[PDB]
Amino acid sequence: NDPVLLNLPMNVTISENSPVSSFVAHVLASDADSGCNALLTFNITAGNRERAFFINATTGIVTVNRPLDRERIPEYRLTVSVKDNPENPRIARKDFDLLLVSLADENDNHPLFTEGTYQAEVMENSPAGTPLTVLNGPILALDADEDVYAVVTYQLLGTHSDLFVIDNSTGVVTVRSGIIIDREAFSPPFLELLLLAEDIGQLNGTAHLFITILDD
Ligand SMILES: [Ca+2]
Ligand SMILES: [Ca+2]
Ligand SMILES: [Ca+2]
Ligand SMILES: [Cl-]
Repeated sequence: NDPVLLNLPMNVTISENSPVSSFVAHVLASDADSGCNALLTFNITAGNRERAFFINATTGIVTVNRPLDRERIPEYRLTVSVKDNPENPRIARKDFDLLLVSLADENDNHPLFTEGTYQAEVMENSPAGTPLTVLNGPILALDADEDVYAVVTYQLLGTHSDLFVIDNSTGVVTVRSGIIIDREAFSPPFLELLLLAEDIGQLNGTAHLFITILDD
């Protein structure tokens, strides 16, 4: 008959930060079917995108071969082959099956605001809950990580930040209650604030928020 892959098909999760030559899997085989017990050669025949993986041809150990990135290629479908090496290379008896490599998400990305500087305006005397008018799209930071490491919370900083509240989940900025804004109070009538976006690993990004206080 044939040699046999014993532990394939197999699913394994490794860190997207697994360094080059770190262990991924040990592929096991037997040639007890045909009863020959001939010497076995392993190889990866398909799915090996940019040769990100390396299989030791005598031991069947699969190692990381290039830097990995869940954000670039999150999953590999590797076809592993085992063959005997008889005098004629067409007597060659073979078996083929799948080693599926999932990359577990590492927190290697930080929240990036959609703008370096947001341009905003608030009318003086505006009541509590009045949102900023933000003229370059909504306040938004995006974190490229998968799910848990991509949840963003927002804070607002600088002198006269206390006139406003930020929803620490949506990034929406509103006038704080008990505060009414007098344009004549401010020299100049123009605030330079800092927006801060943080993931649960405390990796953050920042953006300027420039606010014109308008007349009425
Ligand atoms: Ca990555
Ligand atoms: Ca990641
Ligand atoms: Ca992150
Ligand atoms: Cl391929």
